[PDB]
Amino acid sequence: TIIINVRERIEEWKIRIAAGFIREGKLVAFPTETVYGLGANALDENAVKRIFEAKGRPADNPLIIHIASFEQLEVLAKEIPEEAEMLAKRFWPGPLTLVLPKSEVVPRVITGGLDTVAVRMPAHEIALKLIELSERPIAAPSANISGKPSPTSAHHVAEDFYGKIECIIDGGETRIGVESTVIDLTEWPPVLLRPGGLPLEEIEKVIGEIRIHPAVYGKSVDTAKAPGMKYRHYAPSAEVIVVEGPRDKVRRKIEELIAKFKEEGKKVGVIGSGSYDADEVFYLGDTVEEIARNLFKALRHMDRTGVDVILAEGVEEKGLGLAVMNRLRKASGYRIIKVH
Ligand SMILES: C[C@@H](O)[C@H](N)C(=O)O
Repeated sequence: TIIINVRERIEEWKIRIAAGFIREGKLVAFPTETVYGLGANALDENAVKRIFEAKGRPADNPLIIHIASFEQLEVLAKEIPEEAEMLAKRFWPGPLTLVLPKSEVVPRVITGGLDTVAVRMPAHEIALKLIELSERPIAAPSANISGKPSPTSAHHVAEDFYGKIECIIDGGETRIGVESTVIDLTEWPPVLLRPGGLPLEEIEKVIGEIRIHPAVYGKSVDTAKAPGMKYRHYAPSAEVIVVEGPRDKVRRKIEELIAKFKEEGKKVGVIGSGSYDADEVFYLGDTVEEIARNLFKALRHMDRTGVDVILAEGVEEKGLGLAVMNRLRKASGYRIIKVH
């Protein structure tokens, strides 16, 4: 593995090293505005397949293709809806992923064997410069072991993958903290498949109101058009209990369980903004924007220690809040103590 520190400023030749790797059919981890992605050349079955391997990822769970130019979209998808052009021209480059019907050049191995392809234009200097220089599209899911928390720093990528992959570009920590929003434009009205860095409300202002796939709220799915729907994800080794309801009643409830779970002789931490006494306590932030930014730091911080159980305070499902609650809820496999 080669780690390229590009935190301070970007230096062309550094990124060129990695571009070579991408071309050589090797794996390269890169920063994005959302999470680090584990990238391969998208036009190379072999390269791509290396990704599912490294991750332990079912060939079933599709990948997202990252582009840097609007013209490469027409290359990867056919019969592009009008809405897609409107969302792309308003929100790309940005934390938005569009599901479209697949052009023929895109390998079935990327899409998990569907005529539907997921595409994004990452809003990050490096992610874009990498794509340009490597003169190829990059298929790139979250750069973690399948099932575990998402990476939001090179440290996180490295503790999962140092040794086992050729390259990690270190860009510092990712600005937003959670994955891109996936919108399905292969149906009318469109469907939100994964809540993300781009709030629903913003998208609904542009194109019409959209529907929400029940996957978002924990319906198991036989077949997945996008990542983060089928299989477990975002989950530490530990157990996670998410508690939601009004401020005090949630805090109160958290306190009962700390003590309850301490009596059973279990080590316990909490994620939230409420100030309890336990082995571990990670403060997520005052604002949702801040919470989204720290969510995986926290989940990984807890996992590295030896807490056997984690208690997460819920948050409002508006804005980035829809994503955090989605992630937490899917981390615990839907253990949600609802308080009234
Ligand atoms: C790697 C990053 O782009 C991730 N796949 C996302 O959609 O947010």
